[PDB]
Amino acid sequence: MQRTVARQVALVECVGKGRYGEVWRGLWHGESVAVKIFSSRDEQSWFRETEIYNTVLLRHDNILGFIASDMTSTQLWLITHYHEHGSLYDFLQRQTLEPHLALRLAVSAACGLAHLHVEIFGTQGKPAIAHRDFKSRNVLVKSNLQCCIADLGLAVMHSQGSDYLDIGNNPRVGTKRYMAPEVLDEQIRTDCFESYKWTDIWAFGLVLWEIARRTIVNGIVEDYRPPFYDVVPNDPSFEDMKKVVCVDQQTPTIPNRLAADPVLSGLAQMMRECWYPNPSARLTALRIKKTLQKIS
Ligand SMILES: c1ccc2c(-c3cnn4cc(-c5ccc(N6CCNCC6)cc5)cnc34)ccnc2c1
Repeated sequence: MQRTVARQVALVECVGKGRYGEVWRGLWHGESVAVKIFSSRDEQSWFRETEIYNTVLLRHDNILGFIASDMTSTQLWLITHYHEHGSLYDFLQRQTLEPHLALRLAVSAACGLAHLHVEIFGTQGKPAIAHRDFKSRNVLVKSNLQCCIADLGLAVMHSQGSDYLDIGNNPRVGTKRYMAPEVLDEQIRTDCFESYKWTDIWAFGLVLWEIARRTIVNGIVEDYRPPFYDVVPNDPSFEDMKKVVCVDQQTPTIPNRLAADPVLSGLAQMMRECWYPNPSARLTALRIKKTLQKIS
């Protein structure tokens, strides 16, 4: 029972606030936990995330660990492992990355996404899962400087066995800054599971860029900026993104000094292969994972 794990947790510090609700650092029997208190406008994300975490055997180093879910005037809680560095967004804000570290975050993030995407058969297996809101804010950085993916509120699942896409009822859509061209065009086939995987991949490419920008080479490193920082305002409208990504056919600038290296020459090419306009031309998460370790 998750009931009393919510009852004993003491809330100590609010480490995040937004339209999704709030995230707090909490103490439970000496150890630190994260407690996400959802906003009224995002109740359906709590439901979907509660269903998936209770229903799917998902535990993995590179996926945020689940502890409990509670309905504790009305308020919905999700209690999980706590990670001090916060999100990849937060980490990339303050820290610069040695090439080795850039690859470590990149590979571990790719492990998380591959694990989500790939169906594992058998009693201890899991259906194929697509995230649908992959972004640097929804990836945490652990103590060992490896990533793990969070926020399954919009996830969609599918088995090879039964072809009907398990979709929730959430009105929420993907974060606009990260939406693929086919989502902004509304040309995506919403009854095909592979489509949703291909939008995760697009978004993944954008996260690589964010890591790349913050990586040290020849003692050059840029300050943190989000993807498309040079073409859209802070909370880009769908229409702002539609114009940039579909009409103007823009993709983030690949550092014009991205190819003057061995280990970070490939990252540039891999970035390109997440951003192909035709979704089926894109690399799969498994192929990205493999390439990443293939080059260590
Ligand atoms: C998406 C992402 C995360 C979660 C989480 C979640 C789990 N852990 N965690 C930690 C932070 C966090 C901690 C500390 C900091 N700082 C300390 C270092 N300096 C920068 C500010 C910043 C951020 C935020 N969210 C979470 C729980 C539930 N749903 C999620 C959905």
